[PDB]
Formats: sequence, C-alpha cells, structure tokens
Amino acid sequence: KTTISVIKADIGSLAGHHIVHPDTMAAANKVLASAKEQGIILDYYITHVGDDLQLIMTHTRGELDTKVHETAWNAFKEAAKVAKDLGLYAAGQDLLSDSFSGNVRGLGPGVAEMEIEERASEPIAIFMADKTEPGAYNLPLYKMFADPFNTPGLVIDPTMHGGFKFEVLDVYQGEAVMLSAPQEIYDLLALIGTPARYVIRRVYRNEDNLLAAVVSIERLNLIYVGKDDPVMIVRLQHGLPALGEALEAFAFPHLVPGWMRGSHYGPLMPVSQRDAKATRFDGPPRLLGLGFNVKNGRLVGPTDLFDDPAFDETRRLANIVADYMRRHGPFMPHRLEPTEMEYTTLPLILEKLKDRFKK
Amino acid sequence: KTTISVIKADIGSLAGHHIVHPDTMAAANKVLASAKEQGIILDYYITHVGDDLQLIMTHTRGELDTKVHETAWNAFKEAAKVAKDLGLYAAGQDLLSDSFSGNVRGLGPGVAEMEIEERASEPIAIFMADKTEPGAYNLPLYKMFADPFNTPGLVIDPTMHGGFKFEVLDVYQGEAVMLSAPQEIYDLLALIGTPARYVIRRVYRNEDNLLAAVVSIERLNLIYVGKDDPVMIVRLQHGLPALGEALEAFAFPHLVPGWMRGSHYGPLMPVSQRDAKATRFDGPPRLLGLGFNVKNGRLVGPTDLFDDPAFDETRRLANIVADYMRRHGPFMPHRLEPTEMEYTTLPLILEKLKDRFKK
Amino acid sequence: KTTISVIKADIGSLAGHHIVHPDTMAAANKVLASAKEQGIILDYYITHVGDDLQLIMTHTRGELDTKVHETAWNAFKEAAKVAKDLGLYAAGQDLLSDSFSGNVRGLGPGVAEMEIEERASEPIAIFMADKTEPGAYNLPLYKMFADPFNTPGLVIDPTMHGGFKFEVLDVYQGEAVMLSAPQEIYDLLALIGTPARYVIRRVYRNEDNLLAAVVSIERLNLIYVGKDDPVMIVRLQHGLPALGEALEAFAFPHLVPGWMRGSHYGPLMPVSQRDAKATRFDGPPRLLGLGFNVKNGRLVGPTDLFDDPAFDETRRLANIVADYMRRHGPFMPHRLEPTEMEYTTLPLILEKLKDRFKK
Amino acid sequence: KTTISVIKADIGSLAGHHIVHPDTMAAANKVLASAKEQGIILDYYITHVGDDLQLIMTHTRGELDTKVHETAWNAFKEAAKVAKDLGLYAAGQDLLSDSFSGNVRGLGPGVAEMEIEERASEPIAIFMADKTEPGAYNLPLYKMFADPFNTPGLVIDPTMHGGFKFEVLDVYQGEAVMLSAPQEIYDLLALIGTPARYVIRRVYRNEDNLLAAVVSIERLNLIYVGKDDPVMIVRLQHGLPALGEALEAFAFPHLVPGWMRGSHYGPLMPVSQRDAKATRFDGPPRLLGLGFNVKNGRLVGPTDLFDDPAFDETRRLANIVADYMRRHGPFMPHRLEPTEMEYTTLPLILEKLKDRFKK
Amino acid sequence: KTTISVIKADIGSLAGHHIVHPDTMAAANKVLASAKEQGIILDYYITHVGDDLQLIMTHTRGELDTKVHETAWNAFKEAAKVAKDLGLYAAGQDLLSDSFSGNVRGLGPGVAEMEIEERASEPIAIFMADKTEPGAYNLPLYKMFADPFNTPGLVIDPTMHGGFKFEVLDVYQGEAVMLSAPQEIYDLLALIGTPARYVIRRVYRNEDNLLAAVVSIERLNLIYVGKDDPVMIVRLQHGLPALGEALEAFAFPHLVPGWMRGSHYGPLMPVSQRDAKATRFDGPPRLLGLGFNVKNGRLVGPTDLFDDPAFDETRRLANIVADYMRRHGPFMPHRLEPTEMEYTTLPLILEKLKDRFKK
Ligand SMILES: O=C(COP(=O)(O)O)[C@@H](O)[C@H](O)[C@H](O)COP(=O)(O)O
Ligand SMILES: O=C(COP(=O)(O)O)[C@@H](O)[C@H](O)[C@H](O)COP(=O)(O)O
Ligand SMILES: O=C(COP(=O)(O)O)[C@@H](O)[C@H](O)[C@H](O)COP(=O)(O)O
Ligand SMILES: O=C(COP(=O)(O)O)[C@@H](O)[C@H](O)[C@H](O)COP(=O)(O)O
Ligand SMILES: O=C(COP(=O)(O)O)[C@@H](O)[C@H](O)[C@H](O)COP(=O)(O)O
Ligand SMILES: [Mg+2]
Ligand SMILES: [Mg+2]
Ligand SMILES: [Mg+2]
Ligand SMILES: [Mg+2]
Ligand SMILES: [Mg+2]
Ligand SMILES: [Mg+2]
Ligand SMILES: [Mg+2]
Ligand SMILES: [Mg+2]
Ligand SMILES: [Mg+2]
Ligand SMILES: [Mg+2]
Ligand SMILES: [Mg+2]
Ligand SMILES: [Mg+2]
Ligand SMILES: [Mg+2]
Ligand SMILES: [Mg+2]
Ligand SMILES: [Mg+2]
Ligand SMILES: [Mg+2]
Ligand SMILES: [Mg+2]
Ligand SMILES: [Mg+2]
Ligand SMILES: [Mg+2]
Ligand SMILES: [Mg+2]
Repeated sequence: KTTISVIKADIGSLAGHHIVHPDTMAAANKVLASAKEQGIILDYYITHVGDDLQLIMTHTRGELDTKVHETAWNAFKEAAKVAKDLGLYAAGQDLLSDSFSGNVRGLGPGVAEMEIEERASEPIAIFMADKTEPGAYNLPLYKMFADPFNTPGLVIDPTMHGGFKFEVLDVYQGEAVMLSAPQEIYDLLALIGTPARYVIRRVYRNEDNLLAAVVSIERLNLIYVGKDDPVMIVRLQHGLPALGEALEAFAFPHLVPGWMRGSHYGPLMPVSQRDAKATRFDGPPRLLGLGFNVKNGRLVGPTDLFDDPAFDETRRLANIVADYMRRHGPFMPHRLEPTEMEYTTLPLILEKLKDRFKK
Repeated sequence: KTTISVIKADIGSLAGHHIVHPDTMAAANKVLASAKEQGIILDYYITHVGDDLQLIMTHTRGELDTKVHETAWNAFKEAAKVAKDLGLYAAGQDLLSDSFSGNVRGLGPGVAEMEIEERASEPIAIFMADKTEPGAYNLPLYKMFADPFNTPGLVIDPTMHGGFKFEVLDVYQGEAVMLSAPQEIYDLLALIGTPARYVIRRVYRNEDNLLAAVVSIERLNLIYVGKDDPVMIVRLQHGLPALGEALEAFAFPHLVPGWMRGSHYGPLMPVSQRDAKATRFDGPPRLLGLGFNVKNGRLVGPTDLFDDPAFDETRRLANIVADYMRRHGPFMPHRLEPTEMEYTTLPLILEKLKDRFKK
Repeated sequence: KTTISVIKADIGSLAGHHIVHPDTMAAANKVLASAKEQGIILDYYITHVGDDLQLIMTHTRGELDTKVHETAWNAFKEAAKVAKDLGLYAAGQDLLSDSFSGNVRGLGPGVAEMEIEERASEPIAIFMADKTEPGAYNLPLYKMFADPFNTPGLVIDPTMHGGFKFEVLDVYQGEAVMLSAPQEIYDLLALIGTPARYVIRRVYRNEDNLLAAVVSIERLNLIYVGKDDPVMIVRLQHGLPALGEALEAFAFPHLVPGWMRGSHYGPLMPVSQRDAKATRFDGPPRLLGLGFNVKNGRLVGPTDLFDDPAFDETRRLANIVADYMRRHGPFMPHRLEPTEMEYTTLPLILEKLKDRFKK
Repeated sequence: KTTISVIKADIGSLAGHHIVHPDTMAAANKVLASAKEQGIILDYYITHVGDDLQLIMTHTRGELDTKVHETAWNAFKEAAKVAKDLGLYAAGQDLLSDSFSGNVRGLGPGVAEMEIEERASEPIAIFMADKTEPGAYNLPLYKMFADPFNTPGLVIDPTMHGGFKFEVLDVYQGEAVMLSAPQEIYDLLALIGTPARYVIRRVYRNEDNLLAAVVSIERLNLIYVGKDDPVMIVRLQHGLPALGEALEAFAFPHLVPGWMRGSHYGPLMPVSQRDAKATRFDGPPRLLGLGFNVKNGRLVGPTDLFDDPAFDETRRLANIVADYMRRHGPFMPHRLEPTEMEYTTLPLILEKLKDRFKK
Repeated sequence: KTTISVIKADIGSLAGHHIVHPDTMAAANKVLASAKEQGIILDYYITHVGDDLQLIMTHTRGELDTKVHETAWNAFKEAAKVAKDLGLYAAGQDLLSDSFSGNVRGLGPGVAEMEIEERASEPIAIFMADKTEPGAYNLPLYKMFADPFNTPGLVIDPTMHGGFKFEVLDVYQGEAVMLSAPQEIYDLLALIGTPARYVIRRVYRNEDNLLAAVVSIERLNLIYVGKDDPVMIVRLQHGLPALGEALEAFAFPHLVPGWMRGSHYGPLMPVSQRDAKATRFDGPPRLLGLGFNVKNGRLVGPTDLFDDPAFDETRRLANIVADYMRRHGPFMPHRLEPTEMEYTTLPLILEKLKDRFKK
C-alpha cells in the first residue's frame, strides 16, 4: 500500500507572481530530507511551476494524513521564511491571510493524493499548473478516460472496453456524483463543461473500480473562494491510458480560467521545467508534466514530459491564441464572467453610479 | 428631421437557420413599395444576413412610430406567409411563439432607430449581424468612439477632442447610465465588458450631444429572455468617426456570444452580402456592413463595406479561431456560461441525478 | 408520405474521369421532365459531382420503386447516348460492363433513398461525392449523430439527449447490426473504423426511431466488387442535427479511400458546385453539399452548402494534405492495402517472379 | 573482414514505453566492456531510441554469430535486471513473454548485421527507430538506391550508373527475391509499397555485388507476429550513396505503421539523441541517425545526423501531420487495417454481436 | 530610503557596435566591488545589451549623487582602458569625444534613477535597450499605466482605479508637463506620439503620488544632440502594474527610432541575455528585461524576463518586420526624417547641387 502525495503552495516569488526562488526550495528540501530520514515519508521530489512550490512525496501513511500534511506545512513555512528574508513578493502567500499580495491569500496548500496498491510496475504522470484552477483538468481527463478519439485503447484494447467512471464534485454544494462512460457521457459533459462549478476529482476503471486519477479540488468556502493552481496524478498503462494517451489529452492548448489576476481565459501551455514560469500577462497558464515509476514507495525519475519537440506546435498555438485573446482587453470571453473574477471593481462602480442610473 | 429605421426579424429560412429565401424578401418588398407609394416611408432597402430579413427604412415619423413598425410587421407577415407556403424552416420564427423551430420564438422584430437632422452630407454605416446578441457591438463601439488606437481623430482632429459619451443599458434592471470618455472609460469598461448584462444602446458626442450611434437592444423579459441578431446605425465623418475608423473597429474578429444554438462564443466574421449566411456550426457569426448617404429622406447606396480585400485576413483569422474554439466541444469558454445558454439540459440532468449526488 | 431519392451514375465524362458534360445532363432533364409531367415523380433537381450525374427526385412511390428506378435508368441511358455521340470518355461507364474505360464498369446506379412523413418543415442536406466510396461517410455520420464535440445538441438539447442508433452493414457478409449511442460507441467505432468492411447505411433517433439519415451502400458482389462515389441524405433540425452540426462534421477534410484509380487515400475536399470536378491526381475526392426544404413532395432550393468562406481553410488544408500524401508515391498508406486496390499488377508480378523467389 | 552488428531490444522503460533509463544502459555497458576486454568484440557504442536499448558492435566473428548474440543477450539481461529493480515499465519486455506490459512480448532482440571488407575509408550511417516496423525503411531505401530525384549520383556519377538491386523478403512466405534497378523498379514498387508484407532486407550494388545496406527483418512467426522498432546500416560514399543522399531520403517524414499501440500510421520524425523519446500518442515514431567511420574494427564517432537545423522543417511537418492524422481518431487510414493492428477488440465485439447481426 | 540607479555607457565593443567584451565588464566589476566594500553602494549587478555596459546599483545616497555617478564613471573608465588595450572598436565611445568611431561620442553615461521607500516587498523590472532612443519607451509606458486593454488592473483592481499621471519632458525646450490618465490621455498621446520631442520621464500613481517608473532622458544639447540606448525602471505589483502587465506592453515589437547608424525605424526585439547583441543591420534594436526584488538595498535576482517561450512569436514578428522594413532601403519611413538622422550627407549634397537646382 503506497500513497503518492502531491502538495503545493505559493510561499512567495521573485519579481512578482513569476517564479519560485531556488533558495526557498532548498529550505523545503532540508525539511523533507529530515522527514525521509525519520521515516515519515519514503521518498520525494521538489520542484515548481510558476510561483507554486511543489512537494511530490511517497509514503505509507494513506490519504489526508496529519503528519504528512504537517510535514508539508513545515516545508512551506521554512520556504516562506527564506522568501521573507529575501524580500520576495507575496512571501507566505498561501500560508498567511495578510501576506503582501493583492490576490486571495491564506487558503492553505493544494493537494492531490492517492493511496494505491502498486502494480507490478507503477508508471504515473504528475501534472502541475500555475495561473489556472482545478476545473482546467476537466477537458483533459474527459479525453484521457472517455474520448475514443484521444484514447484508442477504449476501442482496441480489450482490457479498457469496460470504460471509466468519473467522480464529479459540485464545488458549491459540496456533493459528488459518479457518472460512467460511456453511457452517461452526455450527462457528464453537461456538468464538467462548467469548470467553475463541476470538477472531476477522481477517476475509476469500471471493471474493477481501480483508482486511476486524482485532482486537487475541494469545495468552495465563504470568506465563495477556493484554491487554484491545481495538480493531478494519473496512473498509466496496462488497462489504463498509456503515457501517450494521457499526453495526447494536452496536445491541444485549451482555454482555461485564470491567467492575469485570476480573471481571464487563456490557453494552457505545456512546458519544460525551465519554461515553467509566468511571464507575458502573468502567463500564459503553464503546465508541467513529470513522469515517474513508483517502486516500493520510491520515486524513479522524473522525466520532463512536455520538454520534447512533439509539443512545439502546441506551444506555438498557445502563443498565437494568447495574442488573439489579449486583443479583447477587459471584455468577455477573454475576461471571466462577473462572479468568477478574482479581482473586480464592479461593486464599487455600481455604488458610485447608483443615482446616475435612470429608469 | 429624418428618421433612419432598421427593423429586422427571422421569418423563416432555407435548409435550417441558414439563409433568407429570395421569395420572402420579394413579398416584403411589395409591402414596403406600397408604404413608400402611400408616403408612410420615404425610401427603403431590403436585404438579409443569415436567417434575418432586414428592413432599412427612412421616413419622417420619428422613433418608435406605430405606423412604421406596423408596416414592418406586415412586411414580415407577408414574408412569413411565403416562407410557410415554401415550407421553409422556422417559418414566422420571430412572429409566432409556436412556429416550427427549437429556439426562442415570437419575441418580435429587433429595432435600431435614430431620428436626426441631416447634416450637409449624412454618411452612415449600418451593421447587421446573425448568430449573436446586441452586446456583440460593445467592443466595436468602445473602439470607434473612445479608443485612440482605433480612432486617431480623438487625438488629432480638434472637432473630436471633446470625446463621446455612452448610454449603457442594464438589460436586467431596465435602467441606463451615461458615461463619458475619456475620464470614465475604466468605469465604462468594468460594465460593457459583460455584454450579457450591460449593452451600449446609444452614443453621443460630448461637445454638442449629437446622436452618433444606436444599437438594437431592449431590456430582458421573463417568459429572462431577449432578442438577438442585432443591428446598429453609426453616423460618420465631420467630427464623428470616419468610415475607416468605424470599419477599423471590426478589423479584429472578436469572440461574441451566440453561434450554434445561441450557446457558444465564436469569432464575428465580417462578410460581403453574398457571404452573409450561416454554415459551419451555424456560423461563424456573420456581420454585414452597408454604407449609405441619407439625402432628404432618401437612401443613396448601399456600398458593401466588408466585401473588400482589406478584410480577407480578418476572415481568415475568423476561420482559424473558429476551428480552435470548436476543439473545445461543449466546454466553456467555447460553450457559454450556464445561465446564458439558449439551450440547456442541465435542469433535467440535475433532476435525474438528485439522489445520486452524495454529501 | 414522401420519398426522397438520390440516384447517381457515371455515364461518361469530358477529357477523362473529370466532369459531366452539360449536354448529357440536358438529356437526363428531358426524361425527368416527362416523368414529372406524367406524375411518376413530384419534383427533381439534376446536377453532378466529378464524373457522376446526380438525379435528386421526390415522389410518393416509396423506397426501391421499380418505376422510379427505371425512370432514373432511362435518364442515364439518354445521357449516355449523348455522351457516346460526343465521344466522351467512359461513355455509359456505370451502365455497360464493356464501356470504354479501365475501371470497374456496369455495376449500375448508386442509390440513397428515404421514405418519410414530412415534418412541419423538412430541411435536409444532400451530400454527393466523387472519387471515394460509401465508407467515406462513416466518420462524418459518427460525428453528426454521436460525437458531443461535434453536435452540442446531444448535450444541451433535451430533445436529443436520448441519442441515435446506427445500422451498420457488413458489406462482405451482407448482414447489418444496430448499435446505439452512446453506450455502444466503442463497439461501433471498432467496426466503422474499417470503412471497406463496415458501413453506416442508416441512422435513427433512439427515442422514436425516426429515420434521420441514409447512405448509398449495398453488399459486395463477386464478379468482391462494389459501387463507389456515394451519396447521402441527412434530415435536419428539431431534435435532429442542425444544418451547422451536419456541416461541422465535414469541416475536417479526413482521408478517404479512392482518389486516383480507386487505389489511394486522399483528403475529402468540400467544394462548391463550380468546383465539383476532379483534377489533380483525379481529385482530390470532391464533396458537394446541397441544402433543401421538402414541402409536399416539392424540392425548395438548393443552397450550395460548401460554397462559403467558412470552408476555405478546410479546402486549403485538403490541398496541403494532398501534396503531403502524394510525396509517398505508390507506398501505403497513400496507396490502399493490396486487396482494396481497384487497380493492381501484383498478381501478374508474383506470377512473373514465382521462380525467382528463394526459400 | 569486419562485421558491424546493431542489436536492439526493449528491456523496460521509464513512465511507460517512453525512454530507456540511463542505469539500464550502464549495466549493458559493463557487459560489453568485458566482452571487448575479452576480445569477443573490437568496439561498441550503446545508446537508445525511445524504449529501445541499442547495442552497436564491431567485431570479426561474422553475421549471426552465437557468441556475439549471446553477449548482446547478456547485456540486455543485465539491463533488464536493473529495469526490474527500478520497477520500470515493461521490464524485460522483449526478453520475457510474461513481462509486465500489454504489447507483444518475448520475441527477442532485433538485428541488423553486415560482414564486409573495409574500404580504404568506411563511412556508414546507422538508423534506429522506435514505434514503427521494418517496412518503414522501404521508402527511404528505394529513394537512396534507386530514385534519381533523391540520389543524383545515379545520374551524374559514372561509378553508380550501373545501379543497385534489392533483396525483398516476403515476411509471410519466408522467401526473398532480387530485383534490379532500374529496369525492375515498377515490379519492385508493386511489392515494397506494402511494407507489412514485402520488406527490403539488403541492398547490393549491381556492378560488383557490393553489400551496401542491411535492415533488421525476419519472417513472421505464428504464436502471425514479428518484431518491430527496426535498425538499418547503410554504407556510404565512393560509388555508394553519399551521406547527404542517404539523409535526403529521410527529409520527408513519411507515414509509417506503428505509433500508439502499434496500430496506427504516423509520420516518421528524424530526431537528435536528446529528442529520441516517445511522447505525444507514444510518438510520433522517432528516427535516430548516427554517422561513423569504421577503421580496423573500431568505431570512430558518432556524429548525431539529424541533430541539425536542416531537419527542423522536417520535424515541424511531422508535428503538423501528426495533429492532422490524430483528428481521425480510431478510423483508417490513421488506424491500421484490421489484420495489422497489434491491439484489437474486433474478435470480441463480433462474438458479442453474433446474434444481433441480421441477414 | 533606497535608491535604484541604472547607469550605462558605451565604452567600446567587439567587431563593431556589436557586443560588450567580458573583460571590460570584469574591469567594471572590480571598481563596483570596491565601492560596495567601501559602503558607497549596497549592491550591484553588471551586464550589457548590445555595446552598452550596464551598471545596476542600489544605495542610500539618493538621485543624482556625485559619488555614485563618479563611481560609475570610474567603472566605465577602467572598462574603457581594457577596451583600448584589447583594441576594441569605439573604445571609450561615450566617454571621449574623439574616440575611434563615427557616431555621436563623448556625451556621457545615460541614467535612470529612483529614490524610494521600499514597500513590504519591492519587485521591479529593469529594461535596457541598444540601438534606439529614450522615446522608445513612450508606447510601452502608456500601455503599462494607462491602456485598459494592456493593464486590466486599471479596470478590475480597486487600488488602481484612480489611474496614473505622466511627467512628459519636451527634450528641446527643457520643460516638463504632468498629464493624468485617464482624462487627459488624448492630450498625452498628441505629445508622446512624437518620441523625438516628447518623452515620458517619470510615472506616478494618482491616488498617492507614488513614483512608479523612471526613464533615462535628459534635454537635448547643441554641440541638437542627445544620448541614446535608454534604460528604464518600473516598480511592480500591489496597486502598480503586475510584472505580467509590464511585460504585456512589450509583447508587440513596435517600430522604434535608431537601428543602423541611428537613422532608421526598426522593430524593438525583446531578447534573453545571451541574445542581447546587435547583428543584422546593427540590430534589430534589442531589449533586455531583468526582474529583481529590492530588499534593504540588496538586489535579489535577476530573472531574465524575455528569455521565455511566451515571447518567441514576438521575436519572430520582429524578424519578419525587420525584413519588410529593410526592403525600403534609404527611404522613409524606414529611414528617419531628415533632422532626426544621426548620420547624413544632405548638407553636402545640397551644397554640391546649389547651382544645378533651377527655378
Ligand atoms: O494571478 C496572479 C497570481 O495568482 P497566484 O499564481 O499567486 O495564485 C497574478 O496575475 C496577480 O493577480 C497579479 O500579478 C497582481 O498581483 P497583485 O499585485 O495584486 O499582488
Ligand atoms: O442559433 C440558431 C438560430 O438562431 P436564430 O438565428 O434563428 O435566432 C441555430 O444554431 C439553432 O439553435 C440550431 O440550428 C437548432 O435549431 P433547432 O433545430 O432547435 O430549431
Ligand atoms: O478512379 C477513377 C475514376 O473512377 P470513377 O469516378 O469513374 O468511378 C480514375 O482515377 C481512373 O481510375 C483513372 O483516370 C484511369 O482511368 P482509365 O484510363 O483506366 O479508364
Ligand atoms: O506501441 C507501444 C510500445 O511498443 P514498443 O515500443 O514497446 O515495442 C505503446 O504505444 C503501447 O502499445 C501503449 O503504451 C500501451 O502499452 P500497454 O499499457 O498495453 O503495456
Ligand atoms: O548606431 C550604431 C551604434 O550606435 P551606438 O549603439 O554605439 O550608440 C551603428 O549602427 C553605427 O552607426 C554603424 O555601425 C557605423 O559606425 P561607424 O563605422 O560610423 O563608427
Ligand atoms: Mg503568487
Ligand atoms: Mg500560482
Ligand atoms: Mg491564483
Ligand atoms: Mg495560487
Ligand atoms: Mg432562425
Ligand atoms: Mg438569425
Ligand atoms: Mg438566435
Ligand atoms: Mg434571431
Ligand atoms: Mg468515370
Ligand atoms: Mg466518379
Ligand atoms: Mg470509381
Ligand atoms: Mg464511380
Ligand atoms: Mg516498450
Ligand atoms: Mg520500442
Ligand atoms: Mg512495438
Ligand atoms: Mg519494440
Ligand atoms: Mg557603440
Ligand atoms: Mg549602443
Ligand atoms: Mg547610438
Ligand atoms: Mg549609445
């Protein structure tokens, strides 16, 4: 029984909400190195995507474990202290509600965890994104596990003919429903087509209920606000989507909510580790993909999945679409709908014009 | 005192919500020919864009005139009768609530009217669109009358330095506010950036309050539903935007709400009269632009504005963007937000899954 | 009760298997004009696509009617006589087994027929192609009636939520199976993905079994040979795919079997009536689409569906892909698999090299 | 007398059928280092392409030598043991019939060998590919040795005017025929145009029967299955194709069988060593090319042939074509013909629908 | 109270006005290392863009400090001495009026300085350009601080609704005016649209007069000549433009004056540090952008802002536009207007043709 835990948080960044400073990751490493030595975790890999510090850990303490999460929290705290000493922007952003930044602060780390029984070989792909929200994975997951034009295994691999089912979470009501594909795909799409309300949290294979994927998503809180910059774990091969079928689902840089000030739609841009930073208009939204093999709680890898020429046109299209969207300025659909904007002056404007509006 | 009235309505179309059949326009012509002979109207031009029959009329009976509107209604009725006899699809669509079609029916004709005092020369541009809504003109109008990067006259023509003001209608509350540019552009944009709620209905020059533009838009009704496929009249030159500045505002094929089943965002495609028909995915949304000179109530013209090579790249970009958007399938932002979809199965789906949703 | 019958045949063409000569269609018109006068048929429209003369007829004699088919045969015979007198190439090609041409001759006319009860309004799209086979419509039909990324109505139109079922014909065994979507789409695709063996012949709406589409396809004959250059009739709107959803299925110029010497894969190119002729490499395969409204057995229209700018990029991509495929020369996958080639020298080659092959 | 032996095998890979892990190659190196020390082989170079570990060895033990092959087998075994300890996917794939993977396992290493008499200078190019089959080299070889539009030497170099002959193997019958170019090129093409049945195994210069090229291909076995991911050795210059003429044959990224689940056609993408890994849709198929000079059994080099800007457009075209092919989903010609698919559910589907098929 | 001082100067370059030689920067480093040790400055970063050596220094001695500037001068002097010993071109260019070069020499170092009170976190972006003049920043700054289509914060961030004001310097008259946005943007643009006469020197936030940006620009001198190759400091976040909004203003490679012989208009090309050198036609003009965080007088960073894929299309467009402009040869608008050309032969030509000109 092995648990793969991907916990991330924004603890500050250089020159804006741009990139995680190496020194902060070094601080996080000392903490996890100790946790590994103490036997709390079996292995780990630390990296970043944009201004989000990523903690990939394997252990045998199951999902939602207090000690693993506390270990992650201490890692972020130590990283935040370095960020503060370095005077980085938004130091401790996701940890302190009063940190120095203008976006939603102090919501805590985002998490994607799956406790599983390692198969003979356990290949997995971990995706981490910056400048977007959990619903960003709805389209990719649907394609990976239900679209026969994306995953031919559904049609030509006997072991996958049974299909997969999706656990869809209503982030507002805090309730989840299980929909099976293929016969409920029209129902499924009617829901997940609205990423701000319905998000795929987990995916299971129909034939044996094997857990195949998990997304970092939790119901909204009224302070309605929720965490962003999602992570996802996808189990691959042998009856589950091949690495290539999972990657095929990201070949199209679809428009996702987020980007600048968490108030726009922009193309998801799959990038290499070195290109995992937010620049133009605080983006475009960046997607990092790392492949691993989990062996007895150990992390073999990673292999940088999108750092390959097969995604060069995906990135070029992302840049072209980014320019096109930007020519819309503050107009929908480039700007998000009123209630979904992380930043807004509408309430203040209407207040100022209350007596100027005529019947 | 001359009134320019553009009244349009869908009275049926060939092979779907594709194109207005010539025979139906011929019927409408007989009616307006009689009205002109009777002196009700001074002149007129009939055409179409997609499945919307357009009645461009000039007269001296002012805005919201019962006889002019009744004349228009009779023209549409006669056209609808021919559509019915020809077995066209959605015959009498906008006139009968029970016409044969699946979209919103019987809401009545859309109207854009402006009563003015003809200047020495009165050049105007009339824009008519199919497969989108009134808010589609928000971005173009803002550019035409407030964006110095679109209309250099605002910066280099002394007669335009004073700027323009916009009458913005809250289509839900049924109230309008006047915002002046330049000093209130940030306030203006905070509103019109949401085309489904705030729509520019009229534009005036600040220095003398001269009416410069009018858009077909009326507050929503609860049956919240409203008319679509908008028309707009823009007065040009001599202190008002040049024809070229008005056309510059459409050089960028921005994403507008509508397209297939009035439930998607798609690029507005400026087209010639011959290309004014909906095809791929019932679009892309089509924009027809006609230039005229109004002289003593007479309509000199028209000149097909977008039927020119200067817009060939605009159309190519529209086709490229159309393909890109379509790869999103039933997912936002290609699909509209839940409450804005003209068609939806969500209510029925949630009802069906009410007991399957778990807390 | 109205029957729409599309019957086509190659009766000769100018300068090769290039285009139908106007004089031959004039001869066919005299025959149908008489049939209409005699009351055999209620209406008709004659045209062509490549070297295939098209007879679109509406009547009340049901499917597979001897008199209607005999009328069609006489129309083709008269056209063939003119073709012969004009010395056209392959005169009487599909009517005479010994006509002057090197391809498969004398198989008879291809047919697509559907007897229906006209709805309040009966909009339809008729597709006719040259230089390909019936299976060419498998991908488009699957998209039109089962792919939610093509036809959003399946997801957002309550009247279509029930889905559609496909009658798939095994052209070799002469047996057909009914598969329903959505829950059998993986099974369906496993079959129709092989257009040379499994072809969608008809499509029905699940909720009420309404016939929605028909394709010209008949089981193979051993002389295993079958007819090519297929036609298809698709009923549109009001619970059935919108014209735009049917056209969306052809926005992608997919590779289809046929083209030069019926032995290659080439992109299906949607074209206007004037561009419906085979040129480069006897293609690329051409697709003509005509929209009509059927009213009391009468044909209102047609409207040339693909003669629109929304398909300009589709055609450009077809040309680009055509060049790419051609660089493969006589190699698969540009050349068809051995048993599917209409022309082949393999048997003769192996015979010549029987003693040169060493164990 | 020197023998160049290229022996490759899949012994496991990281995160899927993605890439060979460095540790496994290190294990293989220890084995060959010992073999070299023992005098079994004179020199070697180890690398990979996708999930295939490559052993390039030079020795004086001739073709099909038991000790050289046994040495290769031990190298793979040691690599497989490391792969197993690292928990890599498909550990020992090509060595064990029951290894953990869903594709064809335990068929053994693929081999391309040529025993020759070194010329004054012996320049050679070695090509290794992943995600395709031996027939993939048919088109390139034909161009290199018979197409005057590829190799001008055939027309302007007196020493090459005599031409070359091809040993074509019928992989099903297990028999080979020798065809000479130029006078038998139409016969040759009639055969090699079908890569799944006829594969060029060796190429000889007509004038002196000098062996010029060898491809890894063996007759099929009934367990009809065969090995994939082919290698090829081509001798260059001085009467044989120049390095540039051999590379010219790969400038066009032709469609080859394989890619995802060995059941699709995809463009062959020539890549540098660092880009020799399978990603999008488990590809596109990757081609590694290494140039060497063989001097007294020693391997001087290599030079990474495709890691050069002259192939940047080749790769871009491969990416563009890859996207185009993928839009076909599970449909031919993107999906392979029924009998050529490595994975299939057809047998099971027909069994399930046996009673639903109607006569 | 911390002062950020960016002082640059051309002290010689390799192979032309191409690039700063590393040895010269090493000499400059020794000088600043000493100044830091002596406490004159708190921190520094030295780099280059084209042939301009950049000295980024932080200290507490305020703007226009004699000792800081003298320190900079000594740094340049030591660098110039190395340049001279290395025989570099234009050694001491900006320091000596008689240095070996044909352009304007001995004008002295260019400077951009801002004394501020560090905010909780002080993220900044420093831009340095070669082959253009100060006015090059007019368009970018206008967009960053006044264009709602560039900086959505102006519309959706309450803390920025108040807008910004610009200090515009008349470089000829030596007088500056303060214009506020939004209500004076048309006036502002009427001026800054002429970069050779009106240059934005500083930018302030309207609500609290916080200094947000500074540009290196000084009034012209009659020897009318002025310095070129400008630098700019922009304060970011928390009520000021986000890093992404500042970078968005450079996404469009606008035409700027300078390039070859300071007499042409060419596209501003944002580049990485390694690409910060002038090549084709002594350009195109290069823009280096570095992000830092200032903490207690210390410089944390930098992060190379434009060395990211999000600007790849910006650079490609720059190359395309560069070629287009170059086809104009010595004709305006590629060549600058007569009085703005750094090099000219016009005076001599007119003198030579004085008697050949006929009335
Ligand atoms: O979305 C963003 C960062 O979100 P995270 O990636 O940190 O969640 C950015 O776009 C910020 O909203 C923008 O820089 C303004 O930040 P602020 O000046 O108000 O502090
Ligand atoms: O938006 C459209 C027409 O709107 P209008 O242009 O007529 O306003 C079309 O996209 C229709 O919604 C679609 O054809 C379905 O029509 P229906 O089969 O349900 O009757
Ligand atoms: O496929 C074709 C026509 O098929 P149809 O469109 O007529 O069915 C063409 O490509 C012909 O095979 C080719 O011109 C050779 O015709 P042939 O010289 O041997 O007579
Ligand atoms: O062709 C492939 C590898 O072939 P080789 O390169 O290993 O020969 C891949 O495309 C695999 O078929 C696919 O990942 C599924 O592997 P599986 O989950 O069933 O184990
Ligand atoms: O603008 C330039 C350098 O300006 P700076 O970047 O040095 O200011 C270059 O384009 C020079 O004018 C050109 O090389 C001629 O230099 P010169 O042979 O007459 O010495
Ligand atoms: Mg942040
Ligand atoms: Mg983030
Ligand atoms: Mg955020
Ligand atoms: Mg975040
Ligand atoms: Mg309609
Ligand atoms: Mg309409
Ligand atoms: Mg509508
Ligand atoms: Mg309408
Ligand atoms: Mg023919
Ligand atoms: Mg034909
Ligand atoms: Mg044929
Ligand atoms: Mg035919
Ligand atoms: Mg493998
Ligand atoms: Mg392989
Ligand atoms: Mg394989
Ligand atoms: Mg293999
Ligand atoms: Mg210089
Ligand atoms: Mg310079
Ligand atoms: Mg200069
Ligand atoms: Mg200079």
